[PDB]
Parts: sequence; C-alpha cells; structure tokens
Amino acid sequence: ALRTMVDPDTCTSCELCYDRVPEVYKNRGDGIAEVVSPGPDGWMMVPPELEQEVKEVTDECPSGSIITEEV
Ligand code: SF4
Repeated sequence: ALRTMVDPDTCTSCELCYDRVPEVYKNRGDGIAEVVSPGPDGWMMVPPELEQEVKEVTDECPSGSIITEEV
C-alpha cells in the first residue's frame, strides 16, 4: 500500500499537489500543502486508484516537500 505526507518546512505553496490531487492534498489555509487526512505521525494512506497520481505529484513537487513510500 501507499502512504504520503507533506513537509511544511520546505513547501513553497506552488499549489500543484492540492490542485491536481484534491483527494489527497489540500491548502492548509496559508498556501502550504497538507494531506487531507493525516494520522498522528502525519502520514495519509492513499487509495489504490490514486497511487499513480500521488507518485506523479511526488516527482513533480518543485521543493521535494512531498514524501511518499510503499508500506
Ligand atoms: S507540490 Fe510541493 S511545493 Fe507545491 S504546494 Fe504541494 S507540497 Fe508545496
């Protein structure tokens, strides 16, 4: 399965991730991206139909702020 998070420390608020994949990411309020549904650790499990989309924005994020991994 796939899980993803956003590092707010490095996000440049380019709006790419939560414009492309609103199912996974959202504008936290001030332009910084955040997963729509994080756990205590901050990770969000990605629905299988959204895996390829999540992997794409992970590579496309200009600031390397999106962290994604297989679990
Ligand atoms: S794509 Fe990266 S830099 Fe752009 S809003 Fe999302 S996390 Fe921030």
